[PDB]
Amino acid sequence: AVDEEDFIKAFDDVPVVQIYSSRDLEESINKIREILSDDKHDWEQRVNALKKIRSLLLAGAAEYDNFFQHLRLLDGAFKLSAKDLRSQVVREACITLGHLSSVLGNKFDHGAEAIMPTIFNLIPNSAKIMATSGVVAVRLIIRHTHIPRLIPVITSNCTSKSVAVRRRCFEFLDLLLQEWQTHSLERHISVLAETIKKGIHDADSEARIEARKCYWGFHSHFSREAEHLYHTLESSYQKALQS
Repeated sequence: AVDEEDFIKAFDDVPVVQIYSSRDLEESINKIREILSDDKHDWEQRVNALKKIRSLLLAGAAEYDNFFQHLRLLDGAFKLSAKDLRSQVVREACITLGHLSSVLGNKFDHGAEAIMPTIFNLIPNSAKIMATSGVVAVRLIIRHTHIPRLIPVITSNCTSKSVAVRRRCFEFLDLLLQEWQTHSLERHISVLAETIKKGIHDADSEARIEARKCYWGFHSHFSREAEHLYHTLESSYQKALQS
């Protein structure tokens, strides 16, 4: 979260560029694609191509009619970058993904769905910079890209063998319930309830605390369904919620 601020500060820490025409934009992005699409290509060049994506955003690339078509062709490049061996590349990719979500909002639906499992793969890394990059990128996407089909991606990770992943999954879920409006959730009530029920019984104390935060977030959206949930619990879990 000082981790989150850091990313956000990095959004515009990139060269100022001008977009002369839609044809130029198309060419600029295709070039970025070919740079990112070979992991033999130099790392600093790849880092710079990821930043140029951000420059293009700050120069209004989202206003160009075919921008989303060009962006979609970068999916391969994002997975490859986010899987890189060098944290310089990975982190820069996560900052750019966060910036894409921040700028495009719900229009980052496809890109967000395409990349999110790859960034979840970063969460359990014992290397701090790797795990933190993935965590912050997921938080930024949740914050700005309110796409229902992202819900199962997040919730599906909540039974991870990795307790770090479980803890993060419930933090993510708590953020999502706090940030997304009810209508964005209404197609996933059962899934939300089941995940929260499981978390409330987590063997891990930190996860349980986060899960209890999710319970109350869910309750505010869906009283009836949350109360039902509450009454299926043994009484000691009930008390932990009430308290």
